[PDB]
Amino acid sequence: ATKAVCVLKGDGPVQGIINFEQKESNGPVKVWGSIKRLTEGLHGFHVHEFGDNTAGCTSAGPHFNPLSRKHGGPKDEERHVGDLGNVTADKDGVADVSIEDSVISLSGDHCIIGRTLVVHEKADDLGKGGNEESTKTGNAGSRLACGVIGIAQ
Amino acid sequence: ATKAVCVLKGDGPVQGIINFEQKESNGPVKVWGSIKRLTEGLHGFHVHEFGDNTAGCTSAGPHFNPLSRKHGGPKDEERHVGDLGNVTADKDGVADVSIEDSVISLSGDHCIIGRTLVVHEKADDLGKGGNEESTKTGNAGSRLACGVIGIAQ
Ligand SMILES: [Cu+2]
Ligand SMILES: [Cu+2]
Ligand SMILES: [Zn+2]
Ligand SMILES: [Zn+2]
Repeated sequence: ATKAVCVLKGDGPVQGIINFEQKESNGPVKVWGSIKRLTEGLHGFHVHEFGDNTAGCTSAGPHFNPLSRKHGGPKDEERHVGDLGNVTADKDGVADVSIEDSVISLSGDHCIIGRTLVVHEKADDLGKGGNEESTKTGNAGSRLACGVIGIAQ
Repeated sequence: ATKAVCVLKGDGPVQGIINFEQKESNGPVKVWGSIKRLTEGLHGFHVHEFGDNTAGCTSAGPHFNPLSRKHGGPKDEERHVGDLGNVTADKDGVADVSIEDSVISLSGDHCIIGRTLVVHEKADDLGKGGNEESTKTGNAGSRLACGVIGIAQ
């Protein structure tokens, strides 16, 4: 079993802690935790390629996309490995994260350790937006908070 | 060449950016960077096991030691994988780091990606201090700043 943890922080008030657990196998990864001070509504949630936070969340690069596909939702056939969809913040700005994904991994190739998890400004349209940007970023907007995914015990 | 980067920050003014570069899977890793706001003198510099900073540098765990070896310096046969010795801060409190290590790696089992790089308050005795702590931590003291090592371009 492998565990990973990520502490999200940004230029503003958004902060949170997301845990990852991949039961003793190369099976699905369970992602869970919470993010606070988020505006009410949907927020794009993705794993970006670089675990470089030298210029904040901007240096994290594009979505992790080892297979060079187009952006999509988590349950779509075509998506970037790092496409985790949207998390939802309530009227209090708290987003409860509970995701189970079988595309990301905590080990080998589709490995997200040492990469950046980011929560966005707007909702991810899951590639259905009908414009150029939709198939790249899902039109999720700016990066509110991010963190480098590290190994945990 | 594989690259990684680490942004060091702590509950203090100590901060720095360290770059890692490894040409081949087997081969030395060059670590280059600089940290500032340090007190002039020697300061412990090690890779700790967990990339967990939920509780600051406190949650990074002990030195990365997959081989169950005792604490030492970079040139010692007997050393933890994460033992990078001392970093020297000058009168202005700036510590330039230019290390080449053959035990740490950005690939494989000794992989430091996703773990925490930490700069200590005191000098690291390189495990020659003659007491339990020396063979454990090198008596380097507090963790002033730290960061999770992530993938870079
Ligand atoms: Cu994103
Ligand atoms: Cu240490
Ligand atoms: Zn995407
Ligand atoms: Zn050590």
